[PDB]
Amino acid sequence: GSMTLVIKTNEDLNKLNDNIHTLTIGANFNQPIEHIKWPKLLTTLTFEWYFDQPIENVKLPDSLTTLTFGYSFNQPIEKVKWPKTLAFLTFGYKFNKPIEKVKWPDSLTTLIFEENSLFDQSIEKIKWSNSLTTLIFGWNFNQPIENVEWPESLTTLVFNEDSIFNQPIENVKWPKLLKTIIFGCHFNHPIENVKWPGSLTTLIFGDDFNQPFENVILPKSLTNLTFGPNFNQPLNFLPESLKNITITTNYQQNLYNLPSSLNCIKIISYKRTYEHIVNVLPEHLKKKVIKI
Amino acid sequence: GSMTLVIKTNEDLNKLNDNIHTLTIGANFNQPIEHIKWPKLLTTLTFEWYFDQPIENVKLPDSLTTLTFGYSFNQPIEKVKWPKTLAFLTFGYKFNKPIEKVKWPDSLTTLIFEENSLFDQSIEKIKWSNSLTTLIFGWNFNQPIENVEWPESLTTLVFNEDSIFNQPIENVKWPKLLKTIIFGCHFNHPIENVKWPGSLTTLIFGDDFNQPFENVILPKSLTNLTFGPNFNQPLNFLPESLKNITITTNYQQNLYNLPSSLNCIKIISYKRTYEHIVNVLPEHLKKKVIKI
Repeated sequence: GSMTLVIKTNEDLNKLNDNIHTLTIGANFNQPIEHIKWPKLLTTLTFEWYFDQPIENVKLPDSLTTLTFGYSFNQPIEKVKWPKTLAFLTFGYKFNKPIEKVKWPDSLTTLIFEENSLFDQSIEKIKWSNSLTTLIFGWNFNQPIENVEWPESLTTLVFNEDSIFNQPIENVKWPKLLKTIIFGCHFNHPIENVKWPGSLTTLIFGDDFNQPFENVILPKSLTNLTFGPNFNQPLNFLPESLKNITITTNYQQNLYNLPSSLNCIKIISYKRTYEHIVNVLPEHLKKKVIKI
Repeated sequence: GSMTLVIKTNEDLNKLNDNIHTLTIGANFNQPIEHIKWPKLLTTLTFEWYFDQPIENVKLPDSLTTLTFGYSFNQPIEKVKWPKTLAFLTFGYKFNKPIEKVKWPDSLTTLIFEENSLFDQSIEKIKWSNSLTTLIFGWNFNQPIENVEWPESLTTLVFNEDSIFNQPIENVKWPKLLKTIIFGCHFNHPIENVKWPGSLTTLIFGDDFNQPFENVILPKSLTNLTFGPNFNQPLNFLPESLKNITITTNYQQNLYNLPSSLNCIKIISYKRTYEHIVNVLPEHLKKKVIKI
């Protein structure tokens, strides 16, 4: 007897019962759900492309460990009674609604936004789940984080490589267990007055990031450090416990004061810049340049 | 009244008559055509992929202005009686036969080889039609041209950007009205003693081209000059007529001597190399560097 179900038609609603632990909705159209009786032992629920219906007054089974929202979903969620055992939550492309007053279940460990998520709302007043370990943002998120109470359970914080996030972070208070921080394309802010968590092992910067490292100090635990095409600042005071570094061919600074023991140095070959040609040009012709 | 036909089968030959001005031999048709009576006012003829049959003993109508050969066509043509009004001839990929005794009709203006044409035969003894204006070579053509009798009607000479053509050209007799010369990837020979035509407006060089321009004089008619990635020679005596120039980011020379009256200086960015960061790296760490 079957325990998985994909309700494509309106006919398939007669097919759901309490033996269904895996459910999929919204394959072909925005199926309304306000008056559906959910299976008592539902473990996974996936909302497909077309689904967009309010949920603030829908009681999902507390059995639900995994919930995925689809392309079209965009509704307020600050009023929702989340399942008690929800651990994994994924949000779709079109969802952009305030969550600053949401009541997370303390069982949530992973929160992921879609790669190109429209999500751009303030989060400085949020109460994170005490079990949150992984938080992944999308393309369009750009809000300050200097006054966010990160839970001590947080180990991984990731922005999409094409994130437009660019805010000051010098007054951020990181948790003591945060292992991985990954910034995106647009982040370029001073980091001299940042106290990184002593448990930090992986730190990744993006394209636009180019800041000085003369008054910076990194944790003794740092082992993986990557840089972007625009980073052209000297590296003298890197921690001697560093293991892997990554830089680009746009880097034109001396590397005599780098730590030993580095088991990998990755250089990323990028398309070269133009200054070395424009500088050796006649002044009256520098305005006549086309950069391809 | 249909005046257009595509022949795919032996049966379709019965659809031939004198009303057909546009004829196409189907992709799968590979049959002898020595005994075909061709439409009297045939204007355009196209052979598709699989056609490979002798044509020396075929008399195509004199009204045929546009003629095209397909992928598989590879047959001797030096004995062919070409139409009195042929203007546009195209050869396919697999065509590779001598053309030095061809007897072109004086109406031929345009001769094109397919992009990857295997055509590689000497042409120094050829008699060009007095109306040839545009001649385009393919990939594999590499034969001397210094002793070629070019017709004074030739305006455009092009090698494919991937051409393996690499021969001396310092003794070539360029026609007076030649206006566009484009060289391919592999051309790399001195041009110090080349007498460029006084009507030349466009000259393009390819990737491998790296020859000095100290003792070079270009016409006061030249407007467009292009160089490739390997070009790293100083440019101190370009004509004051030049309007557009193209270079790459691999150009490590000063350009203070560029002409005024330039309207556009195109700089193409290429993938940078790694040595400029390795030669400034701690000696004991250079071993473990990984290049991507």
